[PDB]
Amino acid sequence: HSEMTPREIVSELDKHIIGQDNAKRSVAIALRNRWRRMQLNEELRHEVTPKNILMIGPTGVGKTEIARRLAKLANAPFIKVEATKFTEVGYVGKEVDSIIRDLTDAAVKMVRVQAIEKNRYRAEELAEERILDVLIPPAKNNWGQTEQQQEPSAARQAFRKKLREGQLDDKEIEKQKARKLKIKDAMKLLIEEEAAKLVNPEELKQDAIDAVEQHGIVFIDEIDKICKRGESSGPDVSREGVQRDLLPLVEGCTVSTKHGMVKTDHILFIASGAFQIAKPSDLIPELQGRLPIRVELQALTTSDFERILTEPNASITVQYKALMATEGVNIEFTDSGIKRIAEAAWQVNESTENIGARRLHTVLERLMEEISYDASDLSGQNITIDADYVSKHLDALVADEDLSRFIL
Amino acid sequence: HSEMTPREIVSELDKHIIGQDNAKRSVAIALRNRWRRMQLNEELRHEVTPKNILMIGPTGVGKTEIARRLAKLANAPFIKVEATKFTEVGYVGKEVDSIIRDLTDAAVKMVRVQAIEKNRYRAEELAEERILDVLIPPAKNNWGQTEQQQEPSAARQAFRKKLREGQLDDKEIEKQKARKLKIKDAMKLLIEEEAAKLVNPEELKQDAIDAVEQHGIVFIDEIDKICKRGESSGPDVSREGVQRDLLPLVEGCTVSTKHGMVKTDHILFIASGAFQIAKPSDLIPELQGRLPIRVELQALTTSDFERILTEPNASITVQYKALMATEGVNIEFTDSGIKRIAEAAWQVNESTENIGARRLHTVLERLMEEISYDASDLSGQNITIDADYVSKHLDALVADEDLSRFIL
Amino acid sequence: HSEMTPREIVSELDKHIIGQDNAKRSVAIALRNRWRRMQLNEELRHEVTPKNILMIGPTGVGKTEIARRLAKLANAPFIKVEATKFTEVGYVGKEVDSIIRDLTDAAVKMVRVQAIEKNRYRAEELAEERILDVLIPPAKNNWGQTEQQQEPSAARQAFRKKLREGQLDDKEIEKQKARKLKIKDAMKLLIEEEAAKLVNPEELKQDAIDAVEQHGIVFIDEIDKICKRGESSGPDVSREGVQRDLLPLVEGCTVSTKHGMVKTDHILFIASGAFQIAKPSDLIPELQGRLPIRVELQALTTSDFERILTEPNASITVQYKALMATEGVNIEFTDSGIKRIAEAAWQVNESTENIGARRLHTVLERLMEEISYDASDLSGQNITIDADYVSKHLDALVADEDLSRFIL
Amino acid sequence: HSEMTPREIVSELDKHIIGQDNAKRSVAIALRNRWRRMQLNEELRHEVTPKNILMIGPTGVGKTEIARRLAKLANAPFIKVEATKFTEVGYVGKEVDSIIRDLTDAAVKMVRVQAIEKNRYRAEELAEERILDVLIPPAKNNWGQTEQQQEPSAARQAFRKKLREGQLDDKEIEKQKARKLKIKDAMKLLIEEEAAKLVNPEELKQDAIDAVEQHGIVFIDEIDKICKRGESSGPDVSREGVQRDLLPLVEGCTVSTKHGMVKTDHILFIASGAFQIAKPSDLIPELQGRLPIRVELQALTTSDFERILTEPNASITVQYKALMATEGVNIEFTDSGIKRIAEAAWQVNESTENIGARRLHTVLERLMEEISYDASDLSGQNITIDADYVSKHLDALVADEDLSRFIL
Ligand SMILES: Nc1ncnc2c1ncn2[C@@H]1O[C@H](COP(=O)(O)OP(=O)(O)O)[C@@H](O)[C@H]1O
Ligand SMILES: Nc1ncnc2c1ncn2[C@@H]1O[C@H](COP(=O)(O)OP(=O)(O)O)[C@@H](O)[C@H]1O
Ligand SMILES: Nc1ncnc2c1ncn2[C@@H]1O[C@H](COP(=O)(O)OP(=O)(O)O)[C@@H](O)[C@H]1O
Ligand SMILES: Nc1ncnc2c1ncn2[C@@H]1O[C@H](COP(=O)(O)OP(=O)(O)O)[C@@H](O)[C@H]1O
Repeated sequence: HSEMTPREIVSELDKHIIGQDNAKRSVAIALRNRWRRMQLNEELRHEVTPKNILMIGPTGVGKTEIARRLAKLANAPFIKVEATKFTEVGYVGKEVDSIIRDLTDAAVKMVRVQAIEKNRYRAEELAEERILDVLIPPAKNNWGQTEQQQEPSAARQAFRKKLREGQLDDKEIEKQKARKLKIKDAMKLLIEEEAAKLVNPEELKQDAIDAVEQHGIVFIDEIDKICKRGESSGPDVSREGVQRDLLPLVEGCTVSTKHGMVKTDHILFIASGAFQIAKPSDLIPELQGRLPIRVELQALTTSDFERILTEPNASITVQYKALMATEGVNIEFTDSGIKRIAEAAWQVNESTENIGARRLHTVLERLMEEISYDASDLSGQNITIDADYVSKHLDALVADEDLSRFIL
Repeated sequence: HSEMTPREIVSELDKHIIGQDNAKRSVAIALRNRWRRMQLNEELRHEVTPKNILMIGPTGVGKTEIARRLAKLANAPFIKVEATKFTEVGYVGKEVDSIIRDLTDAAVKMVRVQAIEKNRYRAEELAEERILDVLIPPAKNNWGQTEQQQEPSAARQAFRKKLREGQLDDKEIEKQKARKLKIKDAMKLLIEEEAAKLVNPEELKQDAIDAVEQHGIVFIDEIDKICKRGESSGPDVSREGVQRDLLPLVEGCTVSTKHGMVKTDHILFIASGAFQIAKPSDLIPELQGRLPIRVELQALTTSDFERILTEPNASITVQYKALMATEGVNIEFTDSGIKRIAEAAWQVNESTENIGARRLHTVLERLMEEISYDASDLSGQNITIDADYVSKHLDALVADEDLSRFIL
Repeated sequence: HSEMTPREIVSELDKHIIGQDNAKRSVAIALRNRWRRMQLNEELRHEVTPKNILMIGPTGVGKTEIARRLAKLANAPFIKVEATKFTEVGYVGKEVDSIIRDLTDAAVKMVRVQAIEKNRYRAEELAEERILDVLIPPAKNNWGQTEQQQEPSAARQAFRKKLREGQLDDKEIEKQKARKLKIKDAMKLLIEEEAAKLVNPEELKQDAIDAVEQHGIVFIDEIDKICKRGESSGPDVSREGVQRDLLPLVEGCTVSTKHGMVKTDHILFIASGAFQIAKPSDLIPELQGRLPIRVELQALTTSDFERILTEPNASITVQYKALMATEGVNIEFTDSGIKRIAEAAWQVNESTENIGARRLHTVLERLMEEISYDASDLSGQNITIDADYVSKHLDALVADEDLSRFIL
Repeated sequence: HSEMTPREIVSELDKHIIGQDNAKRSVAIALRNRWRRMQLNEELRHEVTPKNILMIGPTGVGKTEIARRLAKLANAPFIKVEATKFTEVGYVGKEVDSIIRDLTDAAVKMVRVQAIEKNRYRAEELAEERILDVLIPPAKNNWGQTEQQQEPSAARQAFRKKLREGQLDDKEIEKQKARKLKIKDAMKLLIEEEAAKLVNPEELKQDAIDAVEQHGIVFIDEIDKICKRGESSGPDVSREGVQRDLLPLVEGCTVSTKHGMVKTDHILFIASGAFQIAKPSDLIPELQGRLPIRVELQALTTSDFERILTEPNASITVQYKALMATEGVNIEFTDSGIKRIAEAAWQVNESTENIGARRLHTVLERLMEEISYDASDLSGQNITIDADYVSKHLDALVADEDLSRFIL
């Protein structure tokens, strides 16, 4: 669908993810190819399959984010499954077909929500006619003048303009209704009925299928945790089993959904792994063939952290300012206050367990717990978060390691 | 169905698979036999059963491809199951019947889509009459001169000629419809509207059964993974269990599908293995019997790699050219460039893990990563991928083994 | 149902199975008894139960064949279950009731198919009247003369005789139809409608029950693999469990089928075993009581092989000739060519793993792979398969043992 | 239900079981108590519960037979479950509730078949009037002399007398029917047609519940196999688990059947064991309590064997005679022949494994194998099975032990 050049995609991604340009390019080329395919002929459209990608990189450095934003960019159905979820199917577990079912169910909860959008205007623009037709019961046989109807568009208008706020005035209208419920309510009930009658139920569910088959995006997390390891053998078979199980989905097959028969031949797969224990070459051969694209994502630096704190759109820092404004408080971070927040996050990560960027959210939240509570009682003020404030609210905690494993 | 001779079958198969002539003939004898059977009497038709085949060879050399093109060439329902998918059902898992079920759900998701092809002219011919009737509401009871309702085909033929792209003119027509609408919709609402009339149920779903029973092709990958190996015993009975479970399917039985009652007695089975650990004679007696045909496939050579790169119809190289064309970019591969692409693929396979022709897809794909991204900013150019280009892009990757286990 | 003397049964069996006369007599007496019972009085009909048989013999020597032919002789529902299938039910597995369910489902796919037989004549003899009544629309009020109707049996006949081949002529007829579909098609659609309206749906499914309860034949393969062994203990319980589980089915009980409540009191059971590890006396006592008949089947000799190759009806040799004729090739086996084919089969069996008669199919197929392919391009010829041809196509393979474990 | 005294019950039971008088009385006291209860007041009817019995004895001596004839003699629903059938549900398997379900599905497959007996005269009396009405279409509104529609019973009584075998005369009658047909069908189509009218649902299915609740008899074989043995502990809790699971059933509870809601509080339970390993006191306390009656059965003696051979009603010997008669063959057993048949049966049991009276069925059956096959070619003869015959046929088999473990 999208007509964005790979370069235009990366640009749009740059709005939510810092660095990891290579991984961006990789994900952009994949999208661009879905367009490139439709430009081909009958034959070549069956042959060319998705160029599935395998992202290799440490925890919390942007792999899922790149995927989510990529799908959210192409308004595509997106599902994220943790590969290891199926390790236990050997004894009893979710079937691997479920991935495509759940892909569909959210691809439905999606096409259905984005239906309430177009049917939220005309859904209540023809919903007024209802309430109005009982405030100015139309003439006995309107007079075809295409303007003789828009006549009250005098009397009529008056009720429309007075129905722009001052309503709540009890009435009665019409399985239609025929009841005598408030206008604030008639209006409400109406939102539904008129909206629904405007929604083609069959093409609705048939469209979710169209989505999954055409723009589906499955992100298999930690696929490296289902590769063979020199620790034992019993598990390896099941681990490997999950690979064989996943095989048809990425090779091309048909799964049964309670909304219809979906084909996976064109879903795009983004596999993810840390690959510290196993190596991509440890995936079964059939799978390595289906993951032609390989890209590494680098670990984040403190400079990366600083930027992630303020640069993205709706970055967590911006979000805080937004939320505090709701309370009437003007929050402001100084360059050093931010340099220092990032600094703390890197410290707990090096000091304890490295959880990537995720660490900024916990540090940031611990730092604002004070303001967050007081906010309301602090309305109309200009609170500034600088190096001092930061250092005064994190240092002690950050320095105390055992406490860090609990509180940050 | 097809009246093709084996020789013509192999020929047709040569358009997609390089080498593996013996497997080609094996699989071709199989198809021609289905024909040979229908040319027989009552008794002999029950007696004669498919000559199931056992393909023996290393990964990615054309086993599945051969079987997939065979299926495609006989418009036959095809399913590919991984044998170990059931080694776990001793603890829970998919029952082997699922195979015939899926081969049915896809033997349906097939007859259905191929009913949209046959009925794609009905809604845009003897059904586009919907808009034209609300455009020029036919005479009060047409007269009748077998050219009288073709007379207009002046006033009429004008609305049809003008209906070659000019729409978005809202009208209305007719649970038929009635509802007022446009044409980018009254027309499309008609696309499906008039179509579900010709396609019925007890024939569409009745025929799927007919297909599976008569032309079904099951490909059982890794059959060798469920033979007995001399390392333990507990897992062996599980393995042999899958063999016993599969027994009813290839010996002749009845399975229950939510579309009817399928009879497997004439499904063609192509089993597949590598047989490095086990040997076909490790299969249970009853299975070896039902697997009369044995054929080996050779490993691929660098020459086969060169040939696979360009000879097949819609070869990866050809597809690539096509895709870049979408960007207004003329890509070109010189004989030496291809010679080196194959060379690299062979190197990595020999130095790391051998994954057959699969390796070509990842090598080729990495080689092009750059052009694929810049394609949009190169429109109107003639990029040549020669030996130089190939070397500058793949040398360093292939040279570094650990790197290859990740990036190639 | 059948009125054949035990001796007449064995005779009819002799048409498909070589030797194993004792096992024949055993299976014949069992059938004959079902008749003998119905000749008894009210009381004695409940008392006399089936005389279940336990066939003891090496692999592939005719045990299943005798059973299949016995059932196919009495047009009885026949099911073959592998006893070990239920060993895993301990952890999760097919219930043993399934045996009687599946018995029923195929006893249905049976009574339903044999319904299309009687309703294939009158199904299309009253289906013509349909197509004809629109080619010679009957008089306005036919004139009751029982011959005044068979009048056109002038005009009328002409269309009938011209409807013996030259049809395909578009028409229209009548949820009836009322559509305007081709006669080649009207005719087709008609085959269904008229046929169906001719089938009593209730007595249909109620008859399958009647079949299973009255002529059911369950062949439990490898029951010896669920007897106790001096290898362990844990399994023995489950192994033995399967015996307790099977117990009610052969002792007399009621199972629930999705087509109705079926009673097993009169199904005939034929258990099968090799009994190399266990002995029949190792079955639990309750079971040994229900298997009053014991018969051994001898291993096959080369003389047995030679005869099995040409003597049965629709023997594999005959089948080949049949299939090759389809191609216009006259195939002929000389007495020595056959003596030699059998000789090879015995050799691979002694040399490698002995799979009984099954070995003839693989040898025979390997031997004809050449002709089978060329057939078409060999039309109109008289190909003879003698000792030379045979020896030239098998010797090398047979002599190479390791190759035999793969290719033969 | 039955008003039989214990003494009369035992008497009636003596017609099928040799010896085991104590078990007879135990089981007889049980039946008479059900009667005794209904002769009581409100309170005492809830309080008084079945006196469940625990039968103790070696295989095949009459435990089940006794319990089966008891059930049969009180036209009571009967089910026989093998206790270990649930020792595996700790990993999966049938829940103990299935017992009451099955005892219901058979308490149905019983009331249904016994509704075809009561209604087998209705379709061939007040329903055979269907054919006679199309034979002599009754007067335009019968007059009315309570002998006027009996007047014909001349023209009428002629069609009824002639309808004593003379049919195949096609007519038609009346979703009633209408469709033209024959009589080997209009008549039979009437058999069921008029019958489903008298039998209703909410009484037939309502009564099954009534039966089970009031007269249900559960026979739990091998109860001793789920007691605690001193070899391990893991399997013991599983065993004791089945005991706890069975507890609700014999203590009083409600189970859910797809036919209604069954109450077990008055189901009679007959548990069964051998008790060589465990002793009844190994059963859990709550179960011993609910198993108030304890009775032992003795092992059978050669004399019991002779007696079992001929005394019971429809004894195997009698059945045999009957079956051979079907062939026009008069079979005869002399006192010494029988003495030797029993002797042989005892020998094998003593020399190999003891399987009680069961052994008689297999010995007797082998002894007759020859006559059974040649029966048809011996019509009109008097074959005597004397001591000589017996010896010539069984001596060699019994003498060879290994042979007996297979053939006897
Ligand atoms: N490169 C990045 N740019 C912006 N935010 C990032 C980046 N890396 C991680 N994050 C933040 O950290 C969280 C970590 O999850 P995610 O980004 O999915 O990566 P991973 O899949 O490797 O754990 C995300 O919610 C995201 O907001
Ligand atoms: N002989 C061949 N000719 C053409 N393509 C081949 C050949 N062998 C392998 N391939 C390519 O490699 C992939 C490997 O899969 P496949 O051919 O099914 O073999 P395998 O069943 O051994 O995995 C396929 O996508 C196919 O396009
Ligand atoms: N005695 C025989 N006569 C004819 N064909 C036989 C005989 N024994 C085996 N066969 C052939 O070999 C195959 C072996 O299977 P089967 O006959 O079921 O015996 P088993 O159950 O012992 O394996 C059958 O399909 C049959 O065609
Ligand atoms: N005392 C007996 N009287 C008559 N028949 C008996 C007797 N004991 C055993 N049998 C026969 O042997 C078989 C053994 O089963 P059963 O009598 O139920 O005992 P068990 O419950 O110990 O197995 C039955 O078919 C029955 O006909």
